[PDB]
Amino acid sequence: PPLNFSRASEHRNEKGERISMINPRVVLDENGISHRSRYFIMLCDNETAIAHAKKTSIWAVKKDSSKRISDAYKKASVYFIFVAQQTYNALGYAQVVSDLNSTELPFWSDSSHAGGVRIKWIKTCNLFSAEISEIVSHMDHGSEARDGMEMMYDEGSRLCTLINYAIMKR
Repeated sequence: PPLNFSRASEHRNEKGERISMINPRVVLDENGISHRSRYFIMLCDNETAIAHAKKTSIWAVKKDSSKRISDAYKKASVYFIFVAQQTYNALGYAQVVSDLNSTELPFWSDSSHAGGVRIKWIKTCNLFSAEISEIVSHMDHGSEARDGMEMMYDEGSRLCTLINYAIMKR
């Protein structure tokens, strides 16, 4: 059954703090973000990039989102969720396990990237899920996700769950 995101900001605890629709024990800020686990989308339009990232566990972070990702990495556990740009196929998800390093940039990066990070793959795949595609398509206030943007806690948690389920559905 798909997760319904309607009325998300009305999920509140006794103190008036926003809480997750998936696990009410998780307290969120008014952007729907958790202080403890944070999620960013990577929209991949380059088959070479994802192939090398799945081989070497190195990713290139874009300049337009590097500052927010680096700040989050110092304060929280940070996860990247990888989605193919042209199909919204899920490609996997990983935890970021090093901060941005301009000297670790992979060969497939370009001048739009600020530095490379090491990641630890949790799941890898290449599968289409309708609900995944819907979450990505509405991630930016009903318009499509921007590459590198931070998503809400419930979007990140649900996407990981959907990837796990899609992999077992094989």
